[PDB]
Amino acid sequence: QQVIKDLFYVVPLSRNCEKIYKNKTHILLGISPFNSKFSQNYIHQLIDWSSKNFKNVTVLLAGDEAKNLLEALGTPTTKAERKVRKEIRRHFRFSEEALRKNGREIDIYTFSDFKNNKIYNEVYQNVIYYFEKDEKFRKSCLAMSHDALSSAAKSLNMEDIEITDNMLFHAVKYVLAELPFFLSGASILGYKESVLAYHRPWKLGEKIKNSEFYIKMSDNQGYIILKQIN
Ligand SMILES: CCCC[C@H](O)CO
Repeated sequence: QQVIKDLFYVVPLSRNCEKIYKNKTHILLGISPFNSKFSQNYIHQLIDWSSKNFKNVTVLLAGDEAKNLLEALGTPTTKAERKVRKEIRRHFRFSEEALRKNGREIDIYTFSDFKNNKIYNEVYQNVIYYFEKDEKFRKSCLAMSHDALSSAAKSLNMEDIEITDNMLFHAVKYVLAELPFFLSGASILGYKESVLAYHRPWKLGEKIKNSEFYIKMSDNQGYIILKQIN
């Protein structure tokens, strides 16, 4: 079906991201936890479209720091850990279904699956260094934390909770743990090049692409926004 091939219109972060996208080497599908967008049918659309368009497809699920999102919203730690595991198992099941249907390898990971990967750890250490040492970079990281907390609360019916600094700093551990895949996902995984794909703009990525930080995306790493249009 060519309806499936055209299921999404692609908006690249940069012209470099567009070239990586048009190379079609690899797409990494970012599945956010505690986000109403990622229903079973949406995850199916993502993988159906990706399987018809890219040579290699990988799905990225949230790792352990996803519990920090729930904690910052009040959830006690063991209930939060339990709900993360249920959320991740749900994402995995829906992702596995669609990949199996497309005759694709079940290439699904969490961002916590790479603690013995040198690329992940070195990029993570760079992210932490500049979070601590560059207030400009820290401010952008905390804004990403705000976005993740706002989206979680709305999807869990908690827009009545004010978002404080200590909430932001607790949740930003989620942001820092996922960012190495924004910056170097292809090199972490072992592909020549890759685009991380998501449905919302990445404003910190726009600043990185404007040369505003010592933090850089890898030359073989891009970011694309997927939109659906009639
Ligand atoms: C599991 C990490 C999700 C990545 C998405 O782009 C949202 O951060």
